[PDB]
Amino acid sequence: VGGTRSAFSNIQAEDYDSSYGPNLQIFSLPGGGSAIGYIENGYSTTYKNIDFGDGATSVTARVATQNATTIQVRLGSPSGTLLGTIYVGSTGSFDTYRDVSATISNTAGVKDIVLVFSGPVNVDWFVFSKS
Ligand SMILES: OC[C@H]1O[C@@H](O[C@H]2[C@H](O)[C@@H](O)[C@H](O)O[C@@H]2CO)[C@H](O)[C@@H](O)[C@@H]1O
Ligand SMILES: [Ca+2]
Repeated sequence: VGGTRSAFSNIQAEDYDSSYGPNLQIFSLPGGGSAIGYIENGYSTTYKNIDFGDGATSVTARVATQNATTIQVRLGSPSGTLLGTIYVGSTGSFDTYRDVSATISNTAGVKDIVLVFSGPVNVDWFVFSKS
């Protein structure tokens, strides 16, 4: 119960262990579950102890936004190694969620992962895979 979280099953974005974001909020979604939002440039959320097993090279995030932005995936801290960058084009509405993917450098073992935001976006969940 509450064991190590797999990188290969959805990680809920609201399930962060630490963050920088004075106005960042968790809120309920109409279709069930929750998202993080009220995000601004330089905000971040950190997810401890994610088990990448013997490696992942892709990330997918379920996101909503009205203006193009990016989400950096970093190792350990907001200033740690940049694993990859998710390019989030508009989904037309902060309430319309779509899946966007990106390549990451091969990440293996149990790792702390940080999402670093460049601008407004709502995030439901994210997950990793081997390309
Ligand atoms: O409308 C919900 C949506 O708001 C987003 O922030 C808006 C904010 O509502 C608006 O009052 C302000 O002027 O602009 C910001 C930035 O676009 C927020 O980022 C979303 O999380 C939220 O879903
Ligand atoms: Ca969620």
